[PDB]
Amino acid sequence: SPPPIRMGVDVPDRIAGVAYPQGTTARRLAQIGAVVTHDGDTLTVTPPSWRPDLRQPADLVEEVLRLEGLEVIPSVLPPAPAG
Amino acid sequence: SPPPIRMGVDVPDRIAGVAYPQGTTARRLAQIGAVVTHDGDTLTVTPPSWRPDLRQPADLVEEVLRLEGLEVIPSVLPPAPAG
Ligand SMILES: [Mg+2]
Ligand SMILES: [Mg+2]
Repeated sequence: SPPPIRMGVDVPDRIAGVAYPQGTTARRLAQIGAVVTHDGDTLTVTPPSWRPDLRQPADLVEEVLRLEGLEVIPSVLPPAPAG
Repeated sequence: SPPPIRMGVDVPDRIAGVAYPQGTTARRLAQIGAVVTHDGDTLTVTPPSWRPDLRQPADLVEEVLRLEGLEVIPSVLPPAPAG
């Protein structure tokens, strides 16, 4: 097993800009084969042996987002900086 | 006496973008001759008879801001959307 990865339970929600139903991140990361444990609002995720590409939280975020589907991410123009 | 005017105690602070010291609004409005009573977080302000220009909370905001000095108002860029 690779080293474990720690990330906040709502990190995929923030990156995607979507409030996923509760348990979505934990369910999806287990679905792809990782061991997921809870410590407050922080998940400790140990990827499976066949997923050496999962090394940091950003990798985990892609798994949740692609399985939930990118079509649920809304189109929200960010505010204009004072260019 | 003109009709009384109800205004939140922090209204001038919000419009100025400045956190004035405690009691600033009540002190300035009493200086210009108004009768000021406190109802929790809401002021009831009765302007003096020589100030018929004071009819709305915005009129009272101008009194506080001009006497505190507009130079204390900071310079921050607004959050304009993408045009
Ligand atoms: Mg990936
Ligand atoms: Mg005025």
